[PDB]
Amino acid sequence: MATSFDNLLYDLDAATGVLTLTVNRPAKLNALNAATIAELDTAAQQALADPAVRAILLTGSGEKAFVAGADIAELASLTAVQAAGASAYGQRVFAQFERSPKPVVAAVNGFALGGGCELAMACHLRVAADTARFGLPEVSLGLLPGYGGTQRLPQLVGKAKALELMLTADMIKADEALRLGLVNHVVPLAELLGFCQQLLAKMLSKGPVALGLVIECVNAGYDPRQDGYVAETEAFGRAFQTDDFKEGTQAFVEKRPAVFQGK
Amino acid sequence: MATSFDNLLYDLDAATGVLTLTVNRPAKLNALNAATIAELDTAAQQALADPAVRAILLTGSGEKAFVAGADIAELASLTAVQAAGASAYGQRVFAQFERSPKPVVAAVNGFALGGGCELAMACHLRVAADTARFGLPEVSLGLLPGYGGTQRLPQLVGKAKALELMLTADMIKADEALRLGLVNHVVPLAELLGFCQQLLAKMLSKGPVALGLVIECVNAGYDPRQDGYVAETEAFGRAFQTDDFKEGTQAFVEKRPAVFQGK
Amino acid sequence: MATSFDNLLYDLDAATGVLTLTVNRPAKLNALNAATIAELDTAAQQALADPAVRAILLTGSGEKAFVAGADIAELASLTAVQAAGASAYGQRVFAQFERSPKPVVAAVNGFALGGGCELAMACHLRVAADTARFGLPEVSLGLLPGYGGTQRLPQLVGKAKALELMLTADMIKADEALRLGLVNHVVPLAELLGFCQQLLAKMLSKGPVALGLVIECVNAGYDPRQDGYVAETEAFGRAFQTDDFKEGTQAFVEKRPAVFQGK
Repeated sequence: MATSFDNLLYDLDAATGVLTLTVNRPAKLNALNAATIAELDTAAQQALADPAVRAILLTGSGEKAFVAGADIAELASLTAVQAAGASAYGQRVFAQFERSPKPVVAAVNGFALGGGCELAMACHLRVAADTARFGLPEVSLGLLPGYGGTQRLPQLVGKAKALELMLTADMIKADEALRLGLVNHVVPLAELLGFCQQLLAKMLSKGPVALGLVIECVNAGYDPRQDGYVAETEAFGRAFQTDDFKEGTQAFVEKRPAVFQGK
Repeated sequence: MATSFDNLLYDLDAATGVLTLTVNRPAKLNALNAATIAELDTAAQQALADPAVRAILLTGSGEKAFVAGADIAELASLTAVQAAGASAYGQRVFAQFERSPKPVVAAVNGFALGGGCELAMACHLRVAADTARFGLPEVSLGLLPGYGGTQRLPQLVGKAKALELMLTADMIKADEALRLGLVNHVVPLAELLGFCQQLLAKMLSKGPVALGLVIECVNAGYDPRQDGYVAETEAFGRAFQTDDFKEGTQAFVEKRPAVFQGK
Repeated sequence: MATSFDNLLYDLDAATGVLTLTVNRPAKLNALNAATIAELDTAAQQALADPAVRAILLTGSGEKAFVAGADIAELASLTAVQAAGASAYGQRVFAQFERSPKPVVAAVNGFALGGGCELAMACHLRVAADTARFGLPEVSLGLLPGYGGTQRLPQLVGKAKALELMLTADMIKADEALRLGLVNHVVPLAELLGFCQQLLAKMLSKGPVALGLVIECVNAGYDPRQDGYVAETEAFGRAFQTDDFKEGTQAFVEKRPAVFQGK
């Protein structure tokens, strides 16, 4: 469980604290399979535990695919009970990115299909390249999205267009995804990584604890078992106690930059 | 079996499996009344129990209104008690279209107002003509939308624009509905039926059981009484124990067309 | 006294019934403080009790600001518990506008930041001036929104852009806010308070009991504890029991105008 993966690259930029996680099966269009999910799990677990990781930039190797579906031969080999288990597992692994108190941005450099679209939707923000494509083609196999897609797509583009995309299996381009709300920004592919780093810069100059509480409180709003207003009030007093608030307020009245430490 | 109706037209096309259901009161702009609601209840149940029915296309007769309001003089002759009951009934009836495992597409050919707007909103997809208009005028009469509009309009349009439409009783053009998310597509009235046929054709080439499982799963993300992710996991195992799934995966690896049977 | 506030202007037009509430601290850009927030409390309570108040228009003093932040010096002086209590109190006060049976429009004539952006978001509707700018820069201090902004901004803007705004502290113009759903309309500053009067005119011609019943029922669809369909059914029967509904219904049949009275 160190930093050595057969299907991912794990490049920590000690300097910015941004960790680039790259899905790295280029001859397979960065498709998912049992091993890659499990490595995603391990990678995510380690980044959350490492103080030097301040944020996560997720992406795919090459210029054609972010994550383009999954190994269908692997998938077909499972029984129904194992398939229910693989779905429960993929939901847990992806949810680890959604629930993470460190900002997680998906840099969509190509096809984001199926489990790959579902991976991108689990992150807090998406930035797509000119040439990016999205879609949930599971019904074309007599399947349905099993990694949260039936939950996350409606919350990003609404009920009607989530149904249309999941019922027709349509594949859309970056400009449509932008218009629907599936990605936050579209930019040329050559500019993709750099734009995301600028965007992470804008967040990594804010209170790290404050970042985590915001992500937590937004998540609570979308979970009917959680009360987001109560969580928000407790987060508010919690952030108030931190050294970073005492520092953030000093830097605001004195009009100097704030030095946040996560405390 | 008794598919003859005073106020509806039940034309099942036996090649495609598409049931066209037409509201047939063009002299009264297809308004709703106790009889029409009850026929839609009956037709929906027949549509959902007939294996020949693979999808539903809902439209208005006479190319001037989809469904424009409801027989208000009929409504006024009810006690407050019966009125609450008529509300529960109408919204139970509409929910049959929302919860239908067979895709339901509303082809809005003209005015969709009040209960007629709520009927359109209860379908999975809405395609509208250039000349269609949407609104919820119930406050004009000292009433409120009583067939799900206060719930479904926010889902499609966001809380803010939903409050506006229902508090101002504004009528809006199909261009404005397709911008807020209230319809998926706008076309000239003469292409409306042809467009809806192409769109239904995309879905009917997919796994019939998978379609219905998608609909069940985005529905559970919207009612707090159901988990959602757990629904998706149970539906994902369900898809795996179907003939259609073995066929879909084989057809994918062999790169050939898939022949789904709904099993 | 009756309408005697150090920080607010309580101007009630006795004809139309529009109460105009102006946060009045233009030297500090209408920044909130404990006194202003408590005064907005009593203003709201007073407005809901007064039968001559039929709507609320909320705005800021000058050309520069709507409500720009909060007195950070005052805030930093609280204990950790007192801050939590301030968050609890401020979401209670802002929810009075959200839950009001009387419609509440915010006219955002300039800067709407932090607390002020959260105050705008609690109102049913927002009309912006073209010079308006919005933001939640709490994370720049190591805080997070503590007046419901973590809950209401996703409702207005969706998860992805709510996260981006709260985590980047980006300021946006009314151009982008309209595009995102954060305001309903954009008009020139010169036209702003006139537009809102025209908009309040559409609602004040409708059944007053019915306006607050839609506001109840929309709110119930966002509360996971409530079940908005049941609440809509109870509202429909309660509407029937009012004289405005008999008035409203009689007037539609005998195709004539309608004089509502709110009872």
